[PDB]
Amino acid sequence: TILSDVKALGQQIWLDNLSRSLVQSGELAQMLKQGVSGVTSNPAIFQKAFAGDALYADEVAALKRQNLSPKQRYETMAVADVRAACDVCLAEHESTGGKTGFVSLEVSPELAKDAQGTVEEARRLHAAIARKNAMIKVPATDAGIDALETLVSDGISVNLTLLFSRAQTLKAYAAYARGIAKRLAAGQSVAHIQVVASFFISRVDSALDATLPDRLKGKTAIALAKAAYQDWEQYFTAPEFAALEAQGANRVQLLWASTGVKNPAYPDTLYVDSLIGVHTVNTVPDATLKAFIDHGTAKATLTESADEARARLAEIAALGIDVETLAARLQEDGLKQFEEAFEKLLAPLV
Repeated sequence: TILSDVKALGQQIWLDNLSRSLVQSGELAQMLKQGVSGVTSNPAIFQKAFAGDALYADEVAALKRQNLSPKQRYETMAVADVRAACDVCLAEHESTGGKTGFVSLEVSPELAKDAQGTVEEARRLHAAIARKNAMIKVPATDAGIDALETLVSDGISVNLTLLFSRAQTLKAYAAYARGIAKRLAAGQSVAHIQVVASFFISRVDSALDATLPDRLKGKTAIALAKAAYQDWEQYFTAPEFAALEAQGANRVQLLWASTGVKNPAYPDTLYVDSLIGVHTVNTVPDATLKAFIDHGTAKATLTESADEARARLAEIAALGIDVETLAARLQEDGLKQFEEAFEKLLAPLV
């Protein structure tokens, strides 16, 4: 079980897919037996599930005879799938005292710039799921980071997504800390609040590799992740956070997302093999999970050769590539794609 070797190195592997049949077939439970320890979804994942999974047909027909919006029909079916996956993951969650075994459901992409509307929908979905091991997924726009602070102060666990920027990630940590501080000032618990920061990998290489010289192709995303991990080590060890951790606060954990390899010239396990380190998560598509179980390597690679990663990022800046601008552009493109998938999902539910 290579996933056990990864766990021993301090990283969780989650499945970047969710559907009704994934659960009802027993496939998810069988993955957990191999060492998978969580599940992520997003609007594109759900659009594909609803389009291809036979198990929705009866419920769709029933819901079409009710007075509901298409979005309400979607939410009814997706919440049920999330609850079912949470129950499959509950033993894992309990075995670590609530530190693992999460399933993520994303709010509507229409809300990405609306902090108050995001808070309201996140609270509603949190209440609808009614599972201690559910996370609400929120894009890390400025409004999403505003919402993160509020939701953390409400005691809600959050998966902050579409991060491509080290600066934006550090802003998210600061908002998390403000929410935790608020709870401590009100004498509230913090020990069960878990937050992950989903930092995207392959899309960075896909955006840049054509413009980069041969020596740097396929290097930027891993280099950026290695630097982000070092930022995390700094932030969460500083005296400010240390004082919160001493009162029971959990650190945010980095979660590597978009770790399926899109370029056939690269090894199919490149992102998983290259980003293993302590106190992190990697969420993988099913084909990548299978490839990693088949021929992946479990080694402590995330903290290897950190200076080389910095040298590469400096060379990329010197070539006139601004990774901050790229991050804003990738976050926008990702929101657009999620909006398009969500609209596509809703159309047949009308």
